[PDB]
Formats: sequence, structure tokens, C-alpha cells
Amino acid sequence: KQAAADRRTVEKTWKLMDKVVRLCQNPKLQLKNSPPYILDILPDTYQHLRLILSKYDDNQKLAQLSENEYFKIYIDSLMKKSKRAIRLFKEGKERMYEEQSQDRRNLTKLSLIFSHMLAEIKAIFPNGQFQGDNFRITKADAAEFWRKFFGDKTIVPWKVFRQCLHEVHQISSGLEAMALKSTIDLTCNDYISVFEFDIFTRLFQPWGSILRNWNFLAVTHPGYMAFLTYDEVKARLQKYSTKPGSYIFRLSCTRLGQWAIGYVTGDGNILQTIPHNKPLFQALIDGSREGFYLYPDGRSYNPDLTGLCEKVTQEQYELYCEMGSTFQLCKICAENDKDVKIEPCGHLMCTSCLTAWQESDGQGCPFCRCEIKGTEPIIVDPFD
Ligand SMILES: C[C@H](c1cnn(C)c1)n1cc(C(F)(F)F)cc(-c2cccc([C@]3(c4nncn4C)C[C@@H](C)C3)c2)c1=O
Ligand code: NA
Ligand SMILES: [Zn+2]
Ligand SMILES: [Zn+2]
Repeated sequence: KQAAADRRTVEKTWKLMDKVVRLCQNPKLQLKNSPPYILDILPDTYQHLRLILSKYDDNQKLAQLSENEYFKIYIDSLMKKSKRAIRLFKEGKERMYEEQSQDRRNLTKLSLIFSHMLAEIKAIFPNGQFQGDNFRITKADAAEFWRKFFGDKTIVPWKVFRQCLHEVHQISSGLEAMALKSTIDLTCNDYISVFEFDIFTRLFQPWGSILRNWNFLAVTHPGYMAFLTYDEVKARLQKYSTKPGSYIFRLSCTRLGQWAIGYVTGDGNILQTIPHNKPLFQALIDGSREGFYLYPDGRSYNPDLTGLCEKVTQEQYELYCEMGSTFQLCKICAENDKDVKIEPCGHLMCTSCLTAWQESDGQGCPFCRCEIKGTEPIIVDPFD
């Protein structure tokens, strides 16, 4: 339950973003001017919020804006993420100045979130005006699914989204659902907006086999680099410059919904291409046949992707989840947050799953089977 996004609440988020910008302006951070660049994103987020307030220019327009379901979630999420970034610097202390620390890794996770939030608000409020009900999902087959299960909703909880997705494309496990949440819930707010749904379905189209496409292109493909920057992708392929056909593919934080495929040419150069509005596996199979994409990340083995034209381990889902912000979510159900701690082992889950386990005569802890000596209610943050 979020509070009304009135002017006072929007202004609180500006002040919090201003503290995050100042913390990030510290030269001891040695912060790269490379995407997602939080020092450009936060001022741009403030300017978009100003543009929205300029369109809802009277008390009755402001009232309509304050109770808009998506806007309430957006303002509440912006506030929480800004507060989280402030907390990260506070606890991180000197670890924020070490480029390889978990604290700095968490700042990168927040910078990605702020970038995705900015792209989302610009798509949902283009030119400051709410167009969530008139938002056009790019792929028609994906759009039909959204309309079937969610009607004209601009945003739905992850819990509801995942249950409805499972009706069409089966999710085989709790770790698979956790990996999928970190892929679709780009804003890390436990909701799926029509914009996040559009991004996911563009990236892993065609809809008819979307989870198979995602599992094989992102979860287990050696060429997949997530939002790794262009400079890092070029530097990574530089070690394979004498092996033409070595290639990697990445998601672009400035061009959400598009892939960029970097590759080594016959003359040792590293070039890139942005495939059109088509399946990434199609561009990869075509490129394999024409001799352009042969060695994913320089590896001799290029996975056969032709199966997608007409098996993932729990360990593979676990490693994929590291980059996400899902540590606070119960691993058994992947739909409720962890709210109970088992003693003495210390494992965490939601009470609903612990109750189901206890009522099944499950021996000890569901994870380690150690005797449950007691429990304690707890609240978990993704960075614990
Ligand atoms: C590599 C790239 C990057 C960005 N800047 N730099 C220098 C490197 N990166 C780095 C981080 C981290 F942890 F903060 F470092 C987190 C992500 C990241 C965060 C959330 C979701 C994901 C996806 C993902 N891809 N593989 C696993 N996940 C979970 C891609 C999305 C659709 C789901 C990636 C990421 O992409
Ligand atoms: Na989200
Ligand atoms: Zn649970
Ligand atoms: Zn345990």
C-alpha cells in the first residue's frame, strides 16, 4: 500500500536524489562517466518529474495524478531506491572507494535501476502526460497475453504476473522464477509495468517460445554479457582479435529492448551491430552460417540454437541471480518476501512456505534439514 503521490511527496524524492548526486560527486569514488551514469540519470529524472508537474497544472489535475496507481508505485519506488543509495554510502564507508567491493557493485545495481526507471517514466508519461492506458506493447501476441490477464492495467504485482505467465509458459522452479523476476522486474520494485513487459517481450521474442528463448539466450549462453558496457565488451573481444568470428552480445542501458552484438572481423577489428525487431537467435544462426558469429566469448563451442525454430540446472539459475536484487525474496515460492528466520541454522523464507513445510511433516529446516529449534520474524533487504 503506497501513499498518495502529491507534490510534497514528489519534492521529497528530489531532495533524496540531490543527496545521492552529492555522494556520487565525491572524487574518491573515481566514478566513470559510463552508462548507466547516475550523475546524468538523477538530474534527468528530476527534469521529467518537473515536466509531469507542468502538465498537471491545477488542483484537480494534481489530484488525478496523486491517485494514479502507476505514479504512486513509481514515487514510492524512487523514494526507496534513493534512500537505499544514501544507506549504501553510510554503511559502505571506505568500501565505496574500492571499485571491486560489494558496496560499489550494489551502487551499479542501483544505477541500472535508476536508468530503467527513467526510461519507464518517459515511456509512461511521454512529454509529461499519462499514456499508460494507451501504451502499445510492441509484439501483438505478447500484447494479447497482457490484455487477457491484466486488461488495461499499466502495472501489476510480480506475484500476479508470474502466476498468470505460468498459465501460458510453465516456469519449472523457484530458482527459475527468481531468475525470471530479476530479468522482467528491471526497476526492482516487485511490480511488472506494461513497459517492463514490452522490454522483456521485445528482447526474447517470439512470444510463443519466450521462456525457452530467455533460458537459452541469457541464462546459459556463453556469449551473453547482460548490461556489460561497450568498452568492456570491446576490451573482452580484444583478447580474441586473432580469432575472427569471436562474438558477444549485450543489452544496452540507453537503448532498452535492443541487443548489440560485438564481433571480431577477418581483419582483426572489433565491430558491432544492432539486430532489427527480430529474434536474437535468428540473427545469431544467420551470422553463424555467414561466418560472422562463430565463437561466443572466444569459446570454441557455439551452442546450437536451431531448436528454438520449432535442462537448465539450479546452479545455473543461482549464478544468473547474483547480478539481480532478489536476496530478499523467498527462494521456495519466489512470490513472497522472506519474513521468518529459522534457528539455529539461520535460513530465511516466507511464513507461508514455512507453514506448508511444517504441515507436510517436513523434517527440520526445508533447506538444510537441521532441527528447527525456533523462529524469529525478520525483514530482509536485497543487499544483505
Ligand atoms: C554486467 C553489467 C554491468 C553494468 N555496468 N557494468 C560495469 C557491468 N551488470 C552489472 C551488475 C552489477 F552487479 F551491479 F555489477 C548487474 C547487472 C544486472 C542487474 C540486474 C539484472 C540483470 C539482468 C541479468 N543478466 N544476467 C543476470 N542477470 C540478473 C539483465 C536483466 C534483463 C536481467 C543484470 C548487470 O547487467
Ligand atoms: Na518493476
Ligand atoms: Zn515462500
Ligand atoms: Zn536451515
